[PDB]
Parts: sequence; C-alpha cells; structure tokens
Amino acid sequence: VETPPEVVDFMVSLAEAPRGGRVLEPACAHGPFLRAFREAHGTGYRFVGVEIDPKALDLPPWAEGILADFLLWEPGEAFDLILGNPPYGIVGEASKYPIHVFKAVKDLYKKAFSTWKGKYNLYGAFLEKAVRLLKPGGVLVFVVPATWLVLEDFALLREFLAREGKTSVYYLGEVFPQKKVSAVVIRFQKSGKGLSLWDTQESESGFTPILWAEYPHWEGEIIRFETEETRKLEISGMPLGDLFHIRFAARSPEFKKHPAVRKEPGPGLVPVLTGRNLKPGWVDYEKNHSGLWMPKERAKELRDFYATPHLVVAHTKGTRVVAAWDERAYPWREEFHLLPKEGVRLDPSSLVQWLNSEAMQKHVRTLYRDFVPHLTLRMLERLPVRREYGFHT
DNA sequence: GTTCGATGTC
DNA sequence: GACATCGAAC
Ligand SMILES: NCCSC[C@H]1O[C@@H](n2cnc3c(N)ncnc32)[C@H](O)[C@@H]1O
Repeated sequence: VETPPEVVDFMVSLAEAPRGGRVLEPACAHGPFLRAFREAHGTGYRFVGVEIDPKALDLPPWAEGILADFLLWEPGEAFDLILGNPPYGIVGEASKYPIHVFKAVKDLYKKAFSTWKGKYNLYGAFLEKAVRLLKPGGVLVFVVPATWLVLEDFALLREFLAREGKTSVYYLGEVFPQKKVSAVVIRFQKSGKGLSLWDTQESESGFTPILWAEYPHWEGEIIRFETEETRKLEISGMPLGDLFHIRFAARSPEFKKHPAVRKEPGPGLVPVLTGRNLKPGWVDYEKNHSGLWMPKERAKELRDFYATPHLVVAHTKGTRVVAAWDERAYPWREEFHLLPKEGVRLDPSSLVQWLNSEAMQKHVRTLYRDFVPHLTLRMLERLPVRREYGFHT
C-alpha cells in the first residue's frame, strides 16, 4: 500500500503548521508524508512517525520513529499537524474481513473510540484518534475511502467532526491503482465549524481543488454533491420512504439452515433469488444464482412479506436505481423490499418505469457518485415520487 | 433485523 | 470493465 505522488503533493499543499510545530504521520512506515512536508516547507518542525510493524519503520534520522499501535498510543504532547494515509478495513474474522486482531484488542478499540459503530472501520478509528491528538486549532489531512460521507456506520464520526471543528472534503475517486476504493481527502481543523465540499481536477501538474458547495451549519448530516437540478427534483415529489416501509431480504444463513431449503432443484421447488435475478423492469424467476431452492409458499416463514407481490429495488448494482415488481412473490436472499404504507395508492408499472428512468440514474449518480458500490437505504428513502406514480391518501 | 466492502471473481 | 458480494458483525 503506497500513496501516489500527486496525491501526497496535493495533501501536502493543504497542510499547515507553525514554526517549530509538531508534525505527525501515523502508520508511517518509511514516512512518505513527513518527507514531502519537510521538502516543501523546510526543516523547522518536530517530525514524528508512528508505526506498529518494526520491519516497516524506516524514517530519516531527522524524524522521531515510534513503534506502537497508533490507535492505543498515548503521547505526552498533542500535535499541530497530522497527515497521512491510514490503513482501511473492517476488523473481523479472517474468512470474511481483512483486519485480524485479538478480540481483547478490538475491545480496547471500542472502548477508546466514541465514534465506533456497527462493524466500523480502521480508518474511522484513525480519524477519531488523530482529531483527539490535535492541539486546538491544529490541522489534520488524511486520504480515506469516501464511504463515510453517506454510510450509517459513520454517523457518529460525521457528528464528531462537525462538533470538533471545521471540515473540508475533497473528492478524488478511484485514485489508487489496482485498489478498488473511491477516495476523498479530508482537511480538518480543530477550530471553527462548518463543512466545505470540493471536487478536484487532475492534471500533469497535479490535483486542483474546485469548490462545490458549503454547509456552514453542518452537524454531521450525510454529505452529497447537490445541484440546482437534484434540489429541484427532490422537492417535486414525495420521498419514496414516506410511501413505503423498506425492509431487506433475509440473509443467506437464515435460508441455509431452514429445513425447507435444499441445495438442489426439485419438484415444487423454486430458486431463492439474488441481485442477479433482478433486472430493470423484470425478474428472472428461472435462473439460480444462490445454490438454494425451496417451495415458494414456505418463503413467508423467513419473511412474511415474501407472500405478497411487491416492489423490489437493488442494493448491489452500484450507484443506480434498478427496480421491478415481483408479481409472483418469490423468496429472496438479497435486495430491498418495499411494502406500501397504509392508505398509499400506487401504479406499479409506472412507478417501476420512473425508478428505472435515465433521469433517476443521473439523479443518484450526481448526488453519490461512486462513494460506495450500492444504492443504500438512506439513498433509496429520499428518491422523489410524484402523484403520477404514488399518492398518499 | 440489516449492514459493508484498499470489495471478489469472471 | 461486468456485476455483483454474502455472511460476520451488532
Ligand atoms: N501509510 C500507509 C498506508 S497504512 C499501512 C501501514 O500502516 C501500518 N499500520 C497498520 N496498522 C497500524 C496501527 N494500528 N498502528 C500503527 N501503524 C499501523 C502498517 O504496518 C503499514 O506500515
């Protein structure tokens, strides 16, 4: 894992520190950020690097190297500037997640971080740790995944940043070669308040920040790339979430242990559908992509709504809206399942067409770009639906 | 119940 | 690029 030169340069161009100030690079290894900052701003600073793997710690003699777990590190003094690229990843069982540590250690992280939510991520913890290590007025500059702009797992982190100081977010995108992640650079200052969202332009000369929008009273709300168009479209109709209760499919384990489910096709048996069975406007009821089969009528045992024809919206087809009406009412292993709320009148055919329209695809693409490889509930809830498609009585 | 991916694999 | 994880985690 290395950070592209132009990314480091761009980040260094956003960093600031007072003469003789303390500068730190967490999870430094050989310290690419300390080197770049020193070459750009001089040597009149106290350079510190923290690395947990001794084989990786390799700093120049003018910097102070510290062997320790950054997240549980307790220095004597706070810092004026913290910059770097923290490790990303969920802490969990190796068969499913990338970060592997003793449960007791994960317990220590949970105890130390007030923003730790759900499965959380190593990068969220590094952000909180760095902010806590920041001296009043101090500045932090990290490059991390863009997922924290919209995901629930990071609601406390956003709320934390909003109340601890001022934040600027610069969208980069997939700037890490052979690394499947959409990234953003965050410049946080432990003072003031508000949020500034910037887009960037890449050139040979490097990255150039382009001011997109400003939210002076940001309190941790989901961060999006709004435009006059997205705004105009959102107030043109009722949020989809006000018309439908939104549930998710029962998970693979539930099906796998259910006595009515089989690993092979058979009479009276039907496949448990997945995102691969959902297409724009229709459902492929024949193909089996889950390796699971079961009698249709028994599906209501895992989720009661599996017995009722209803609207289905995709979750993992990237940032877009793919919907279809499940007229047969099949058992599903994935996707969103929307049940109309009491008094809600709708036109399935027309609503489906609206959800799959090009206009809708552009709407979500503009707002959430490629932060995450999904259409999340938070995104789905806010989709605007006008009277032509759904009406609340 | 439902969330998230320095995604997993073609 | 196509096309979506899928189950451990809370
Ligand atoms: N800055 C480069 C991206 S992160 C990878 C580096 O982070 C170091 N690292 C991972 N977890 C760490 C932790 N908890 N504390 C300090 N360094 C860490 C790794 O050893 C590796 O050198």
